[PDB]
Amino acid sequence: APQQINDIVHRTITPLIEQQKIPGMAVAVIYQGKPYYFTWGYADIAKKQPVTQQTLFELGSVSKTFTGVLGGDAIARGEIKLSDPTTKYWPELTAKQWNGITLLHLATYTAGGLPLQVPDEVKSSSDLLRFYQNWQPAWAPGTQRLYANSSIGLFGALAVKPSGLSFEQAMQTRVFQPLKLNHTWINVPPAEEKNYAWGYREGKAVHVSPGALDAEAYGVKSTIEDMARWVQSNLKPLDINEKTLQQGIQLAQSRYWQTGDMYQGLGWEMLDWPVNPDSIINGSDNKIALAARPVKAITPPTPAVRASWVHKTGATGGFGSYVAFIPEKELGIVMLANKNYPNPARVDAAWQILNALQ
Amino acid sequence: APQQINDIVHRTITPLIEQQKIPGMAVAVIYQGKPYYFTWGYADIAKKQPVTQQTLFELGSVSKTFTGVLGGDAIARGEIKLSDPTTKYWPELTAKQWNGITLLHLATYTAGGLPLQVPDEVKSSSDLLRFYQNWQPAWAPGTQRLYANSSIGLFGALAVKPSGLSFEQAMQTRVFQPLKLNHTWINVPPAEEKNYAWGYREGKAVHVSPGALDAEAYGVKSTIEDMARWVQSNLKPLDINEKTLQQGIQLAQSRYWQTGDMYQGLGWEMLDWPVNPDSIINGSDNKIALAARPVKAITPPTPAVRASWVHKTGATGGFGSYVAFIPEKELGIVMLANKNYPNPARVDAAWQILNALQ
Ligand SMILES: *[B]([O])([O])C1=[C]C2=C([C]=[C][C]=[C]2)S1
Ligand SMILES: *[B]([O])([O])C1=[C]C2=C([C]=[C][C]=[C]2)S1
Repeated sequence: APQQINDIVHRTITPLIEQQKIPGMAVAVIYQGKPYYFTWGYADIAKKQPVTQQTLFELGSVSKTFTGVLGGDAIARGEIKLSDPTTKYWPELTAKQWNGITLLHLATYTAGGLPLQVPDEVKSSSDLLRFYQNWQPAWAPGTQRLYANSSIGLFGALAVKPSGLSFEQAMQTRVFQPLKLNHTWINVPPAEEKNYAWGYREGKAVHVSPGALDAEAYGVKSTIEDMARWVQSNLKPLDINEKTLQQGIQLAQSRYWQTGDMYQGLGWEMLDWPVNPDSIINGSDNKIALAARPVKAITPPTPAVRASWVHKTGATGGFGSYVAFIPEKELGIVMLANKNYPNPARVDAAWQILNALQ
Repeated sequence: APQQINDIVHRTITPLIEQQKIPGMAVAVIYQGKPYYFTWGYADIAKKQPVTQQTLFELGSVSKTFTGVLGGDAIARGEIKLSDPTTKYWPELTAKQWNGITLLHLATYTAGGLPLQVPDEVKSSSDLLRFYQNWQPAWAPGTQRLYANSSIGLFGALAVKPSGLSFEQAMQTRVFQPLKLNHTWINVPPAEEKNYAWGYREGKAVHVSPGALDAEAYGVKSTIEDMARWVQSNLKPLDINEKTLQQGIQLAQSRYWQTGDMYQGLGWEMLDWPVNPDSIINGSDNKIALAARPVKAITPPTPAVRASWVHKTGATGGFGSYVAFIPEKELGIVMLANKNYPNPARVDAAWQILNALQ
């Protein structure tokens, strides 16, 4: 790749891998619409297996971007409406507090305080219904944003209801295949187990644990090659053949709510570019990222803005991921590590690199 | 054209012209994407000039659809947001009532009672400011719909402001040229006057008179061939090369408000397909079409629904037009006459014709 790209990346990431003590890392820089890959360390320290272009990484919450786009596609297909009441897709969700909660609230974390996590005890479908039936809101819908798996996860599950397909099958056929993401999985199959990296937390090797709505909120595993494609597709959706997916990617980057200098899309979060580095860096700290924040409705939603810094952090017990891109500059980056390290460290590194290239 | 199309068309239009005493008429049916033309009578009864595929007709309010799409292209360009307050584009608009009135309210007739017509006495730019400064809302914005030229017209004037172009130039440059609408004009040039049909009001030959915001609200003149191209462009916008125009068209067919079983877009009006003929035919009568009706906001707006009956009526002193199409079926029709006759009569004819073709 151009000396330029090589230079910043080495100077930025290599030291970061050292300071954070990251076992393995794959980085893809999309420059002028083209990807360049960088690789470091092991995918498995025990077997001294290295990180390659085919190593599978748990994306954590970056999965939410897939869920948001699957949702956008279902809307363009005419199968769902964001203005539709929740109970319209789950008739048993009868409790009165669910009355004015629509799919939009579920998708953007503005339903009124649904919890970040679905309790570990909730397992059966029964457990899930009872949990939602008993939930008491902390705020009226549409007033506060509270980042949560239990909100977007339910959105994913109801969004695929009309299609009659399971969440995984709707995702593979409607999103993975058309984009040719031939190595992205919710449930990695036998054949891919050997490329599936171990996550590392406290020197021990881990893989994400099953849980309710895990697939809908954080269950995707992928490679830097597919992820790079994922970023190219999101950078230039008009280049996408399938009509509903092209429109879905756009709906996913529309601005529905604003809080501070951030805008909430479906899965994706956006900021006007140029961006204030302190802002995105500090804002990514979990003290802030996980707190409730009042939101201002954007009426009507602003369609996908080219001059945006679009991004999403993800993490699981032993994995730390990050994606960011600026459509207007055909610039984007993907960072996958088999170690969960500080969000501010990822965002800073990404900002150094991208700011350097335009 | 196929005898099927030819037969339905003549069976339906012939008695209509007879019944209504329409001097001349042009009709185009878009079947499976291809257009088919039909013409009858005179463009100029005095000089016995026949109506042809080159005859120019005044579109009347059908012009609001062009204005809506021009607005949408400007949103797609990032030059304006429908969520912005009117005063962000007209600072001199100091009156307090203008506080929470957005571009969306203006584009959809929900500002709070803006009048149907701008008074004839309003001629100067200053005259327009005064008129708007002294206007007193009847209702809160976003609560009632009142069809108005003073509302959508102001929207068109403000939407082109950032661009630095005049309304006619932005329209030619951003909508007409790209779609190859080469015989569509706001001001018909001397070279084209010979094709400009006369309108007929109680036996007298008339052309539309100038008025404040006429260009923006009812100023376009076109031919049956360009209108067919206009219909095809709106039926399949994803076939448009221009990125922002293709987006603009989709934004104009999105659903922002609902009233009865009608949905309001930017210029365009829609109903779910299949549709009750009487649901349209009746709702069309100028008495029912311009009255005060409360609206329900669609939050967030539903993207262009393929299964809809999309249409718009238009009339000037001597002209009556109608446009209707069903994307899902790639079917549409355009009817241009140099006589302003009953709206229900147009809708009835259009329905007979399209219903007969699937
Ligand atoms: B994402 O990586 O921000 C996630 C946050 C949590 C997940 C699962 C369980 C609890 C928090 S995925
Ligand atoms: B459209 O054809 O419905 C129109 C309605 C009016 C126009 C001009 C002046 C007053 C009403 S165009």
